Amino acid sequence: PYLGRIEIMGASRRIERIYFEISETNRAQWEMPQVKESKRQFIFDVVNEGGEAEKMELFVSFCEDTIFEMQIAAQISEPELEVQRVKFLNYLSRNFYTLRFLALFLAFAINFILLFYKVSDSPPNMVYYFLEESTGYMEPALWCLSLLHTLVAFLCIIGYNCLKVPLVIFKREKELARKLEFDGLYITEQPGDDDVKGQWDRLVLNTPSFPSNYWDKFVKRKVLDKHGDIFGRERIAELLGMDLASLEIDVKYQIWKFGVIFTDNSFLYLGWYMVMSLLGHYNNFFFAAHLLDIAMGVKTLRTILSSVTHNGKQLVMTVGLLAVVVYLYTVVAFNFFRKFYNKSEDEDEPDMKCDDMMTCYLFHMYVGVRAGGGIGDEIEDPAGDEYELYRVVFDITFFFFVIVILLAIIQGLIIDAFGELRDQQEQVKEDMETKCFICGIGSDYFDTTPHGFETHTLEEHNLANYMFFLMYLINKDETEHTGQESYVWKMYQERCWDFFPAGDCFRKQYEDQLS
Amino acid sequence: DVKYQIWKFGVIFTDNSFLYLGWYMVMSLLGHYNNFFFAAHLLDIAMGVKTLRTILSSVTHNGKQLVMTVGLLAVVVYLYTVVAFNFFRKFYNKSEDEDEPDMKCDDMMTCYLFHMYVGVRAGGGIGDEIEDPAGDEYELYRVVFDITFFFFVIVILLAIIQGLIIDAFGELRDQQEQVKEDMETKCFICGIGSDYFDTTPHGFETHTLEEHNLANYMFFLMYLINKDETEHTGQESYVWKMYQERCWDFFPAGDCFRKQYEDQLS
Ligand SMILES: Nc1ncnc2c1ncn2[C@@H]1O[C@H](CO)[C@@H](O)[C@H]1O
Ligand SMILES: Nc1ncnc2c1ncn2[C@@H]1O[C@H](CO)[C@@H](O)[C@H]1O
Ligand SMILES: [Zn+2]
Ligand SMILES: [Zn+2]
Repeated sequence: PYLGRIEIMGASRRIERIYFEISETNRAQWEMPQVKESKRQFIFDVVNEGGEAEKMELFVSFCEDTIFEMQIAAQISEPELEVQRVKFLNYLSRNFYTLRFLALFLAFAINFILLFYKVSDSPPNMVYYFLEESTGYMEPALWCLSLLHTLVAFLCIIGYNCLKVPLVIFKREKELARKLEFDGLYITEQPGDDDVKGQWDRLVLNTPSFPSNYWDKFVKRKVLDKHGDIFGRERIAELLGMDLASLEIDVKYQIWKFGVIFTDNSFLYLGWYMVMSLLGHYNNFFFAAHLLDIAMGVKTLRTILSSVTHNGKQLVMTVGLLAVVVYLYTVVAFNFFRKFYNKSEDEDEPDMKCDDMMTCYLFHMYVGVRAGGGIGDEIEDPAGDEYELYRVVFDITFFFFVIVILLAIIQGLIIDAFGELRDQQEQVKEDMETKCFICGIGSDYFDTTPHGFETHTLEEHNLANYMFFLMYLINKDETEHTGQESYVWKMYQERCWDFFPAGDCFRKQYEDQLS
Repeated sequence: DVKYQIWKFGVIFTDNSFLYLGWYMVMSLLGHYNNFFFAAHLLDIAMGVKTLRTILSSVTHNGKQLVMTVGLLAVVVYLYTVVAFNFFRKFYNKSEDEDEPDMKCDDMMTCYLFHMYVGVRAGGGIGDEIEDPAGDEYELYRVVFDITFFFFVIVILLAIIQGLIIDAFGELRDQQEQVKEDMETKCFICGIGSDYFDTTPHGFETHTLEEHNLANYMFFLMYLINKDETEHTGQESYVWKMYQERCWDFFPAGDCFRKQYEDQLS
């Protein structure tokens, strides 16, 4: 329950089993459903597209992100005016997803009332919009619901800022520190105005409080020691905003943080939500744009629309192909069959739909695509005409290429997206259940012993146990570290992932003595 | 035992098949009141014919996604209704009589019902059913409205349903083939693959029919249940005990008689 267990490739060039103590709070925060969902998403992504060379780097990054998430959750967990502010922000953070679902319900309730609007020239000749319902309570209900929806949108923004922004800032700072130390981006290379992220990150380097969310507070000293001899100690000190003379015994940071926040896509979406809610008080019918939130709210809707978005580039490109083909048909029509495009019953006033090239193209794109049999359903009958056979071929080819083939292509793209997503899911699951995540040894070897693979994955090579050991190392003092702990802590500090057992394990090393 | 009878009857009335048969009888009784109530017994073909049950399994495999995308269609049509009721109300006059106009979008709920009714069922969308926008100030806006309605609702939102049905067909086929492949490539009891047993000709067939037959295991289980505990022999009493404490460690897993005595047998 609390006894941890991992295996590492120790300094003795042999697999060594390490025992550590896990805490109940960390176990609960790891068993939390949101952390479980994040774990599932990470596993799916890495198994699907993450390569084997960078797999464990991605795993360690995910472990660090999870550790920071559980730290934030522990901070916000609830056991003068500053106490009120801290308590209120913690309440919004713990109930952020409840408020987001609450806002969705208020969007449906408002839009249901909006179905009772009526328009009339006379007041209840600029027209008048009013609610037509006999009960007499739905207008005050709509007013109260609109005010409540705006309030809930504001609370959702505040809760997001309190809850999810710290993780984004932490990830940005971690990536920047890694680039400074192990890459020398600004020290040696520097971006070329193509990396707007790097250009914006230039600001925070000189700030005294560059590492705030990231744990490593010694990053500036480490990069200074690593790059001083090569790039000038004085130059490095100037770039990093620190003075050497102080060691003989933040508006800029706020600007950079707010730039990252306003670049964040989820924050931009919530800001758009709030803006549209505010426009709702100007025109209640602007609350209909909050029904689009169902796609981002419902996981079922998100998965269903993933079929459309999987091949969206091909869908728009084949729409362009359809436009080109219809333009070619328009060229042929405007050059040869102009007489058949008279859409006027009145004989005195003809309405020629193909006497202008753009008019004919618009007519085609409008009616021919939406017609069941093509443009021949909408244009004049060619019976008993000189160009009867040519026009028949024209209509038949239009129907076959545009109505049949060019829409079967779209439907097949959607169906292929469905099938490909299903196959990706099944492939990820099969690989996960047939091969060990850490060492990569197949279940065939471990299955010689009954329940051998299950025991090995739950106990010997548990990725949860590896994350727990990582955070145990991070929490524990460097001086208090024991031998193996300091060894693996060092290889974590230089980002060397050779301590993870790959291709072998305790059983594969000591099978002769164990059995 | 009145309490036992009450509990038994509660379980019976909770049983789904018993509830279905009770509904069948109730509708048959209502048939004598109105013979046309006997039409509800034609729905029994789905539960009777295995072919029909398998065919309707394609619809029911993704039924949650089908109803959820129907709700998505409703939301999208509601958005189109909002846009129509706000901007293109003049095009929704469905009256040939000039003296009496029949405005289908002068009321919001009427316009939504009109959309849900005719626009979805129309071949080209709502533009097939509403007034022609030629020679109008909002001609291009209304053309974009109709084209987007046709593409999103008629094309994409029905291709989604058809693709869901087809994917259900394919997934059921793949599940069947996967189950069959696993069953014929691995032993049910011990889990050892057929590659080991196939060294001997017909080795896997002999092993599955004779050594590790699940039918034989069931027969032994019922033989133990029938036989007296006193009459049980040594191994029989041993396995009977581990059955009594629900311990399934007596089933051979990962090894068998051949894997144990291959050196002496061959
Ligand atoms: N190294 C691993 N650690 C944890 N689970 C693993 C590992 N390798 C495979 N799995 C699979 O992941 C699931 C539990 O996380 C199980 O299906 C298990 O077989
Ligand atoms: N342990 C088993 N007992 C019976 N049939 C098995 C077993 N393992 C696999 N099978 C397969 O089941 C079918 C017969 O029940 C055959 O295809 C056979 O190969
Ligand atoms: Zn392993
Ligand atoms: Zn067997």
